Amino acid sequence: SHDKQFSLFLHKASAHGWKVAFVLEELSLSYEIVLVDVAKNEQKSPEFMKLNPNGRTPALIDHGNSDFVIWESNAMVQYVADKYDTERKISMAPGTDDFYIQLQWQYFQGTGQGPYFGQLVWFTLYHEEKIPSAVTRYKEEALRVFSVLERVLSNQEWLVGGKMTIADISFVSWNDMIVHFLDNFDFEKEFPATAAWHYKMLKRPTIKRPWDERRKLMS
Amino acid sequence: SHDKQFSLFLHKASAHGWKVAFVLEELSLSYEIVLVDVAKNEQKSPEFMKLNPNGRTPALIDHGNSDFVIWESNAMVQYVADKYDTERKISMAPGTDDFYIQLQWQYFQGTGQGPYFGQLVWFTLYHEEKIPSAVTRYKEEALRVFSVLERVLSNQEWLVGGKMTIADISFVSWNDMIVHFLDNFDFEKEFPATAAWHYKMLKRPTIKRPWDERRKLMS
Ligand SMILES: N[C@@H](CCC(=O)N[C@@H](CSSC[C@H](NC(=O)CC[C@H](N)C(=O)O)C(=O)NCC(=O)O)C(=O)NCC(=O)O)C(=O)O
Repeated sequence: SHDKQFSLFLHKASAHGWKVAFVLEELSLSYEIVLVDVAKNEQKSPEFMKLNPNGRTPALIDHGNSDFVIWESNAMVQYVADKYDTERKISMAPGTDDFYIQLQWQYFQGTGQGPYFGQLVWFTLYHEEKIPSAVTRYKEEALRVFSVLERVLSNQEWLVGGKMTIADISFVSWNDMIVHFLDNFDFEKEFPATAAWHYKMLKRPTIKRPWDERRKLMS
Repeated sequence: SHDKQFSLFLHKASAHGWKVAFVLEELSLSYEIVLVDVAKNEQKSPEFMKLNPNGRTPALIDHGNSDFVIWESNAMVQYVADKYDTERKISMAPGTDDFYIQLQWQYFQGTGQGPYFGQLVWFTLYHEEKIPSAVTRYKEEALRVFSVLERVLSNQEWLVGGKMTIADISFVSWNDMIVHFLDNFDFEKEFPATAAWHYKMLKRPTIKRPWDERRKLMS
């Protein structure tokens, strides 16, 4: 293996693993990405399923913590943040009321943005029958998810606590992947405040290089 | 309008608010079910969006925390299990590594079970045209979720800590609902560990009470 504190197993095409990569980079935590070859169904391999019985990437092993294994990308984020962000540069303090709001937005991301964007992708590209009513249903719902973000981000700087947190960050990877799936999408034209919020973050070198590494791999 | 500690807004045919209802029951907390009618599109009214900008049930108001507002059913559950369950009857210690294994499972529930269960129900009843293949896709997926739980509960009686936790509890309402959207489905024969695990919890009068009330308000 390596000497890194974290082993982060991802599918290169996925939004989820790179989101943990962002959070890792923001926190100056050492980590080593291990590609899972989903094309070969390595994610359904017994080796991988010892890490995550769900058999879907990502999974994280914290070697700096007794080789502690954990999956579900949102929880990976929370774990890494609650534990290693002592000075709370990009997280709300545990136990405080803001922490649970932060948590709400992370659920909005993982339950609301994730699954729905994914269905839109599914029916655009991968579903075995071309169904416009289904593609339409999730196109609509992805737009609706921008509107929800715009509803807040046009009134406040960040999702929670007057600063950029892991809650804001969670949304970046999918938000950037989803645009190809939307008809003539003009992000700053259609959702001005959410666009600025997305680009501000994606501009950060701690988020720029991981996503740059993603881009090189996908080509 | 009332004098209980919580104002739980939910829609009756939804798994989510009842998931929070169970926990409020388990924690010996008073609360007032405020019905928000989805058939009436009441989740999209100015007043409920003042509480949840996503315009989706459920949402929580803690009158013991100065009318605190929070949504995302799993984020709500996490708030009250953390702020109240001090004896830790049905929670892990906030700060322990078990806590984040318990969070992982709630995310699997929130992101994995809910959305795919939800899309099964949708293409069966509410989608504007009838698509066997879409119905077939979420059936498959829903069954897959069961095999994930089963792979786990056949080797340990609980998800985390050797105790019943909000991790386990949060699967209950969706698991009881989905069974009728599967053809020729025999829970025990198909997923024996999960079957027993589910039913067990569903016996608990803590759990059995609000779920009984969901039955009447659905007659
Ligand atoms: N992650 C969120 C999930 C919240 C959630 O799913 N809320 C639902 C509960 S209503 S229950 C599920 C609801 N069903 C319906 O809207 C069908 C009801 C019928 N059309 C009628 O006439 O009442 C639904 O959203 N189906 C689509 C899907 O599941 O993807 C809701 O508010 N839906 C209203 C809306 O989204 O506008 C949480 O846990 O809090």
